[PDB]
Amino acid sequence: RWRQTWSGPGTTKRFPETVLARCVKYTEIHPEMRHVDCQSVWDAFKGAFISKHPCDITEEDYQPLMKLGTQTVPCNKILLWSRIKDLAHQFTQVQRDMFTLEDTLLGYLADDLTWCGEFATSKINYQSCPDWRKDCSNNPVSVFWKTVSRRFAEAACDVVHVMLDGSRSKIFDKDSTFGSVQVHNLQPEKVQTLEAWVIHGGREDSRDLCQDPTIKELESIISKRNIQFSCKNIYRPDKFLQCVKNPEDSSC
Ligand SMILES: NC(=O)c1ccc[n+]([C@@H]2O[C@H](COP(=O)(O)O)[C@@H](O)[C@H]2O)c1
Repeated sequence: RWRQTWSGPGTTKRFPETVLARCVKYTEIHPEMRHVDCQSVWDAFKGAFISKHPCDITEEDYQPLMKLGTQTVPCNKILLWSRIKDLAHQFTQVQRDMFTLEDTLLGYLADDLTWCGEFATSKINYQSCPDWRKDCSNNPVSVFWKTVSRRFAEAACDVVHVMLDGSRSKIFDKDSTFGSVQVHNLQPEKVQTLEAWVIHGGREDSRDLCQDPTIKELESIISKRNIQFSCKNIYRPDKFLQCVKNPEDSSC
């Protein structure tokens, strides 16, 4: 082929082995996930998209995997993020206290991977997978992240933090998974405050990005859900991580 069926890159090479290895490694490191049989996890993950039309995936398809990956996360220590993933992960690697979705078994298994199957066969499609925009939104990858990002937001309580990319354009994007899914699934009964950390890109002396229109929009949406909103600039993310690693002393 010089064309391919779909517009998205195909399944990550060695997907089955990669996911199984990830599950082993995670369940070795994290003692609460020792009950988990990694073969059963693979089977459930496979069951969600194998032999299914990769534009006809449902949240229901992933329910066997979700059940097997059931995991308690400290509800008051949740860090969400939008667009910008690397700082969030670097932060939680020191601040081994806050947790992102990719710090959970399910997020860890799928992070940075792509997968899809075929309606007519049980073959994994290593050649192309649906693009969310060009092909269909009900594809195996997009559905998985929608389902898991939802459930992770529903687990949160107290003060929930979100890192946003202040170099973007839409610092808060209503169309992102954070904006379209997570914001609307925080539980107002349990969540007291959403606090945004607006992460600056380059910049000499920079603007208070907590005044950005899309930030005000986020404030409005959140406040109308009866959840308080707070915002902080992180003007130099590199000084920020240095202070997380070595608090006190220095220009912290
Ligand atoms: N690790 C991922 O690839 C991934 C994908 C989609 C959503 N999510 C969750 O949603 C948020 C990020 O999605 P957006 O960048 O679309 O806002 C984060 O809270 C993240 O945990 C993660």
